[PDB]
Amino acid sequence: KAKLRASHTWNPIQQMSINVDNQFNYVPSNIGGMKIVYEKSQLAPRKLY
Amino acid sequence: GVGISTGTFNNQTEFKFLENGWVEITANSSRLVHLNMPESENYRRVVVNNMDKTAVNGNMALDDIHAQIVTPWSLVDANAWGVWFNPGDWQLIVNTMSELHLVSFEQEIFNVVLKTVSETKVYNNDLTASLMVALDSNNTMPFTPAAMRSETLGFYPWKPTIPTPWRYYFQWDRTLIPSHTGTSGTPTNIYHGTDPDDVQFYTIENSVPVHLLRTGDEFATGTFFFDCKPCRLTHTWQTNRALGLPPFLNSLPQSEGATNFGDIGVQQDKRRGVTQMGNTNYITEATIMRPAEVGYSAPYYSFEASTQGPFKTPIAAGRADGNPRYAFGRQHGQKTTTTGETPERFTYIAHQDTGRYPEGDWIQNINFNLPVTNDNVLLPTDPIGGKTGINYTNIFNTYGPLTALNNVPPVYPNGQIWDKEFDTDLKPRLHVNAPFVCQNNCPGQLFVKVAPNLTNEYDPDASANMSRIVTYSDFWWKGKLVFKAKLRASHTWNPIQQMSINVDNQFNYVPSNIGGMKIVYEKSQLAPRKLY
Amino acid sequence: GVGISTGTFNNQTEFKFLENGWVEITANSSRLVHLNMPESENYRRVVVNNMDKTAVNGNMALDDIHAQIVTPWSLVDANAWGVWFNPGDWQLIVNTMSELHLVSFEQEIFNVVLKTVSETKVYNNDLTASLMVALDSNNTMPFTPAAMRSETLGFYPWKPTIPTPWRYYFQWDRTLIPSHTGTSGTPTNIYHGTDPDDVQFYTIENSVPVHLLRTGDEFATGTFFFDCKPCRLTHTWQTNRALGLPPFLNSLPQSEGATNFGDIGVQQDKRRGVTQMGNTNYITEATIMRPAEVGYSAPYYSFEASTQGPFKTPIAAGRADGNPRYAFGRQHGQKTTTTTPERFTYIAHQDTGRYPEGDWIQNINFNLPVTNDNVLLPTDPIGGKTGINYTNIFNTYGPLTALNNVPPVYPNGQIWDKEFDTDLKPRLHVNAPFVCQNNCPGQLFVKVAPNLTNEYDPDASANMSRIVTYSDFWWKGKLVFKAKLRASHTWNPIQQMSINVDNQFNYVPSNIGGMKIVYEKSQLAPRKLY
Amino acid sequence: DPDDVQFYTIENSVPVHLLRTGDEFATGTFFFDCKPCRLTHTWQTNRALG
Amino acid sequence: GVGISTGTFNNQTEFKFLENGWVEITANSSRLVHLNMPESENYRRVVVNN
Repeated sequence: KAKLRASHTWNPIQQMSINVDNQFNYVPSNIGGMKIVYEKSQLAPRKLY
Repeated sequence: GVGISTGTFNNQTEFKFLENGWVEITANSSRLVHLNMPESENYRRVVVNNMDKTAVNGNMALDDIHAQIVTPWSLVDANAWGVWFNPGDWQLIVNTMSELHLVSFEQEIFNVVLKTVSETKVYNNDLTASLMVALDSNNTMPFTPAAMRSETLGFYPWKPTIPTPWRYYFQWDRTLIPSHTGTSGTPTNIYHGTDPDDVQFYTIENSVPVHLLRTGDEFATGTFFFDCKPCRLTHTWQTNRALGLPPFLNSLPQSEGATNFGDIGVQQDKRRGVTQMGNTNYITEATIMRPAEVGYSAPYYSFEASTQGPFKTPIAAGRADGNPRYAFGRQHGQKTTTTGETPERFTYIAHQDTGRYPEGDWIQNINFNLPVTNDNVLLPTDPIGGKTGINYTNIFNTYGPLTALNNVPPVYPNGQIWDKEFDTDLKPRLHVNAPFVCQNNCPGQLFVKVAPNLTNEYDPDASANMSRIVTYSDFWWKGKLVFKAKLRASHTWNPIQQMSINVDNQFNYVPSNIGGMKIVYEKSQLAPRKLY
Repeated sequence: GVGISTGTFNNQTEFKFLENGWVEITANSSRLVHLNMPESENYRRVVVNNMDKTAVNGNMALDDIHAQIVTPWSLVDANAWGVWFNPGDWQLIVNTMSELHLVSFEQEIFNVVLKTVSETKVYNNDLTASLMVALDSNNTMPFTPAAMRSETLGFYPWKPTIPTPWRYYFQWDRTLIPSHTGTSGTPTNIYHGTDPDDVQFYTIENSVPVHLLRTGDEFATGTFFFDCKPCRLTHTWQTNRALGLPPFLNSLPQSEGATNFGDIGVQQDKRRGVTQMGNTNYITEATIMRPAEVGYSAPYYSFEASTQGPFKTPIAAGRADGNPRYAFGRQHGQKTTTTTPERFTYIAHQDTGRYPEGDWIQNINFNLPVTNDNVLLPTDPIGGKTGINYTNIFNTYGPLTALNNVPPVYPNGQIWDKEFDTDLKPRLHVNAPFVCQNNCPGQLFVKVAPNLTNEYDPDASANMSRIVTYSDFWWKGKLVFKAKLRASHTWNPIQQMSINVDNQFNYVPSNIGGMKIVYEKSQLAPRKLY
Repeated sequence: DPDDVQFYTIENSVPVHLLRTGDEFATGTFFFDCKPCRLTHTWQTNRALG
Repeated sequence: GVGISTGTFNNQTEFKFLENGWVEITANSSRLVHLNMPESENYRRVVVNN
């Protein structure tokens, strides 16, 4: 059970995204080679005080 | 009462969630609008003619001939994405939604301050004169979206704004024969005035009931509920080559790496399939039958002439032709502390991936002898009409019944939201300049003017312009634009492209040390969609 | 009473006002119809082949080669504007109405009388033989509108009329390779024949029930009910240049005068706006983005060939090409007391046209004072032929095109037309303002029955011996329209149609009783596109 | 290009039934809404109209 | 179970005639489908380049 976020601030926040570097980590090779690479979990900033 | 306030400032973009994955996005917005009195109180027909620039041969595209009624009314136009959503809100919208309906739109004006100036300068509040406001609910006046000229309300809530002074096109007739530099004689370049069958001269005064607001009263625009179709925040990557079942690869690779390609194991002329080519045995990925045509070629940089002068043909989707280019000022994205009259510009290179690459076309004979000879193929390098630059793709149209197209994407912050459907008996299928096309009616324009503060001496008999006490207005506008939006789902193993802050774009989204700010353009259709 | 009328003659136009500015217009119309008996009683498969005129090199466009089934029947076709309105009511309609709906329609036949000739010529009545009447209610028969040939019923209420001898096309196959004057030899120009899969021979007797009317009875139609979309009696003037917000001027004119033009203050590369040109910084009225395209270029005077020979490509709009030209006779508006057709070309106010001599395409690089090699003008020979420029082969129809339905043409214009029974249907028909959504009213077919002699036998190869016979009958129809009254949104007046000093003598008859109906514009008032 | 990558897998996208020798799988009745396909052809070129 | 059949082969075409000149064509079809195991159990990404 999870809550959805809200855009509290003017600026955008960091988000996970496929780009030209990590593209082939998420699709199989030409002889069936797959892999799973680590993803960060706590991207968005939060106000502590 | 003068001393009692009449509203509340609001810019909160509320996100109210619903069952079945729908979200009611509620973009409140409000601005301070500064209005001076008109330069002249009279409607004035004006004709522009840059004959000096246009008469030079080869400068045909610089034709700026037009006739217009310069009007003593200012337009308050909130039809632009930057007026409503901030960069964080647009990040949330593009990354998490999938579709985006237009639901409702209303406005109001409150806290009207009216001021007069006397000579050093001394400012005094005027508690007697009033602001004139008019709402064209029936859309009797000509429709004039300010987004195309970059004169909507400013995007920063914390900076005052100004409304654009309204004007609209008269009729005119003009012909301009085209000519290249070094032609043998001056081409026909003349203005024929205006024909009497097409004359129209509208006025705010006789078209719309005008409301008068002193410093102590409000005006509220009622809710207008749209009928618009869903705008889609996902893009299609499939051209014609990637529709249907791929060919079966008999011999797959046996070692890793890019250099180890698979191979189809069957000779070209002994393959099995359907080809729409009735005199050849070759089944190839180019020749194989597909359901229909994704995208279409069009004559790029083609100008056609009509009664009112020459204009460019619009292309629905581009690859550079077709890709729109937006030029705009400090209110609408450029850095507020930059010095100079040069607008900042970008070209919106869309992800929609439907357009054509015109350097890769060719046409060849019906006989289809395979290693084609020079006489039997027309390449994009061959002249047309002896012109080495203008090859055949500049003339070539392939719009047909089998064409499929996507609507134009949103362009944040300068793009349009809604645009009125034409009055023709036959509609255009899409509009190149807005994602939504309001069909039956489309929200009423709000025109504003400072009422004439006449001097103690006045005579209608005089030929000179009426003398008025110098006067300007500051009024607070508020509007609320409601959207319904569907949240996306993860249909694939891989993650999708998502907007993110990074080290490169980090300083566009926070203010500079001297308080400057900018709003950098922003891709809308990020996630891929399955066309088939 | 046999000698007393079975119905009442009527031509009076009835206007009735409904709520909210709606109005109902009942165009009552009645005509006397004269009908001679058929030249032959049999259907004939006639083939036309003007090889003599076509065979000369360069007369490709003069191909009349076709086949048709010449029937013993005749058609009563009231599908034209002049049949239902006189100049006064059309003037009032086009000056006071903004929209026009086609609502309902009915016919009847009354006061039928049948006569025969004896031999000087002595004319006799025959109350025993019958007129043959049939209405194709189910639209089984081919739809053959007579307005295209100008063979509808006469527009004058008081003169007699005659119905068109009815015929329909029969499938043929033909090739005509084009040639120019000076081609090296005779081109291929032959008539193949007809194909077995496409043969279609209809007959009135087998398809529709035929009523055998005699004097003292009538045929009347149940009123047909249209559902067509409204035609609009107001033209739109705005091309793409006059769409959207104009630019603001930093220098308004300081004094009145024709030569005192206003001026934009900003340099063309330094302006603000949106242009659909990724690699060009100049913002101009030609280059600025517009919501869509108004009108479209199409290849003009282009002829395309299929199985049944070459034909001209129709164009939905025009600026001399594109605009329709009519050629009509005495029954349909020619000056009656004159002894060639009379002609006009409808230069309508609809606009949405193109001016081919002003178009050009230039290279994508857009070196702005464009050199010769980087622009293709309408002066350049395509294919080496100096008369054919690029606009002859140029099509700009696309997803962004917006067009207006064709004007009505008074008095010779057709009112309605039959929607094609293809799967994908055209957006408009270029020969009628209304298109029947599912069915049009049935075609009314008439014929005088065989008045045989005592000498008739079937085995004789000669045509059957028939007594000389004709018939005279009165046709009536009632067409109901519905329309919206216009409103004066605009300050200045509109171009209303009115009698002036030049055109005054066209409305009144001559001293010898002649008359004419001149052509009248339809979409007079202007209208917003936006 | 990374913005167009789409890797679909049958395991992650649909429920998968296991059938041993002795059981069935019955897809429910799917109902169409397609337009009528016509088993007749139109000979009339432009020249044959009117 | 193992030895109890779970369906009936059928390839009849049944023409049921309704009123007002309509015919409901019930096209049945049945095939014995042979299936080998996959060549390799991994999803593969293969480029053809001639």
